[PDB]
Amino acid sequence: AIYNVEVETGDREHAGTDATITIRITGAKGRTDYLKLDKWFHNDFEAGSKEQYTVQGFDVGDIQLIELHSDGGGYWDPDWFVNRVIIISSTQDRVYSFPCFRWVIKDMVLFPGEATLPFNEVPAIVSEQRQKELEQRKLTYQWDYVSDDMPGNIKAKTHDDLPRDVQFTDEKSRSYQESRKAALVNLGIGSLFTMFENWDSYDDYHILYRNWILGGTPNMADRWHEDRWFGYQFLNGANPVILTRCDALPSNFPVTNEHVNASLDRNLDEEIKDGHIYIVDFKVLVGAKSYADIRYCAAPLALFYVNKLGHLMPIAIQINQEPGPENPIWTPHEENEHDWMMAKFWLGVAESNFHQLNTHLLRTHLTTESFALSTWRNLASAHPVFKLLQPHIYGVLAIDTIGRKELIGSGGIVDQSLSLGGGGHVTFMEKCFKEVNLQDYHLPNALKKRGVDDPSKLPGFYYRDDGLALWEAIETFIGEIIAIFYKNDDDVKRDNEIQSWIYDVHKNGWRVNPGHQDHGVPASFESREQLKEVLTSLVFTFSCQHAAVNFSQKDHYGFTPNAPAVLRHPPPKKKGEATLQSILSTLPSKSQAAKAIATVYILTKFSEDERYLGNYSATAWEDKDALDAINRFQDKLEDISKKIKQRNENLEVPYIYLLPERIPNGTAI
Ligand SMILES: [Ca+2]
Ligand SMILES: [Ca+2]
Ligand SMILES: [Ca+2]
Ligand SMILES: [Fe+2]
Repeated sequence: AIYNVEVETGDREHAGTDATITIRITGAKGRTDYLKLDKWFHNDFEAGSKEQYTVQGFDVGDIQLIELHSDGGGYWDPDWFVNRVIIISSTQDRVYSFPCFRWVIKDMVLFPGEATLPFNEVPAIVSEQRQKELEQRKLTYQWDYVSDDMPGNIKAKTHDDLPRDVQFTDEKSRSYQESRKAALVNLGIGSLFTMFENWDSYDDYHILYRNWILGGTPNMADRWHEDRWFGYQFLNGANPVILTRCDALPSNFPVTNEHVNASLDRNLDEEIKDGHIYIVDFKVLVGAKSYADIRYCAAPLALFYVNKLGHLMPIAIQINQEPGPENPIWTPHEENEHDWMMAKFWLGVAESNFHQLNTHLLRTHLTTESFALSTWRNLASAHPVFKLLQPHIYGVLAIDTIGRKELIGSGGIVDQSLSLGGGGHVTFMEKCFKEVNLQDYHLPNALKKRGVDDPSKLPGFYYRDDGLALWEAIETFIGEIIAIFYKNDDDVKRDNEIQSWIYDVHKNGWRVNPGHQDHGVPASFESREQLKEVLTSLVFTFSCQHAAVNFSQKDHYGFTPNAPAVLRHPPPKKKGEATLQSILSTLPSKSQAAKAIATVYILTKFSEDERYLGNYSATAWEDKDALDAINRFQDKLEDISKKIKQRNENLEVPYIYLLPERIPNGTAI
């Protein structure tokens, strides 16, 4: 009898309703009857309201769960986004919290505070009510596949076709669209599009980014031409992947001491084997270019060497896999300057497509999408991990939906930007995926398994430093939570839910279809340290990974000559033919280069309603310990944030892509 119901409404556009809301409290001695919550001569549940409704009914025992019920809205978006509900029984000395943060269509059952594992002590009704929702989730979130060689994704024709809980905030859409090719016009590039001519000089390209006032001028926009900075980027550029330490030269990359020598402080075979030689091998390329707009791309491999002064230097570039008089080994000593510059460019077009399609779209978006769908399908609003993932899985589902049309679809801004845009990009994506493995998403392992792990040999690798820093915090945090709710490795095995989660991804997420090699995803969890491992990788990829590989694009591609996406001619068959003209009639044309900035501009736009790593402002989480763990976590993030800046306050080109307050909680683009 007599309950105080504090009903805070989210501030999301539309978060409010004008539907007749009634609540039904249920508990020990029983349940009441839907009580109308509504202040007179007052507009209840608006914009981002927070109201205290006093109502009176049967005396439900200890309140075991509540039920909010709406009704089509009012005459003059009856979808209500409830943030939280906090009721108080005038007969119970507790303060029932009911974190929600979801849209309330017709109904919405909410369990009290503390997050629980499906097996924890739950009154009969609170389960069956939980198992209840799960049957519903596996109904409004079902798999669909585009092909046998792509991770499964959420079924939904259009963005607005998928569940409102996963849809883009009006702001995300507004930001998306405004930023869309609408923002192409504000860049002052519009004309270049209808311009299929060449450029007069490297420096000419510079225009494409003048009216892109934000973020500032691209880093490499004034050092791109320099070998030293050309190498720098393989460590701190947008593709911090690929580069692996070279223990021995690949049999088809006949680099000899008689090739490099010149660029060696301190021998070659001695250098290799002394940890001062790293290599990049784009063998995965072999796709279809073009889209007479004829495009090109290679599958080269380059050799780098760490200077007497820690600079990773480009010493050898074989444009294509099969060595030969036709695919020569280009050195930074090519007596014909242009020929070496042309080599680097080719290495560039390759990286560009490799990076955009593979290490960004597939490896951060598309693949981890599966996990996020598994999250809604298998974990319940109550499960600790659902509450842990929620703030990180947002935006993938939405942006990927949009993306399959707008991004990688035909005539999509990407499609008509890379040299694999004809559709070769779709097939190439499949190749890359047939080889993705969950063990790749583990930064520490990955880094280490590449021989890129050591500071003394490979100095100046901030992606690594900054990455590991964040990973160790993310890992730490995730850990403690698992601890809180998972008392031991048995609770893990016991958790039927987390078992279904990781399994949905195993058998339907990254399907190990024919060609594919095992995708390294478990089929169940055996320990806590393992659950921790997967979870950490997953969130680190949703946040840190994505940011360091995507948001670094304005700088990277900023001045297209620094990272060409398309090449209009075949690669040098002989040597010494490269002309400023030639290598300028090969680089992306005026409109092509315009299509780049355009794509990149849209790809790298933060919305106003963004939340970063720390932020959990709109998460369930009631348990005191968790909250602490969180703040503990946020405290480490701060440190990293400071320490990182000190680092930058001290180097020629500051690595700011992994700064906590720039790393979105998830992947929304
Ligand atoms: Ca509404
Ligand atoms: Ca209202
Ligand atoms: Ca009213
Ligand atoms: Fe993205």
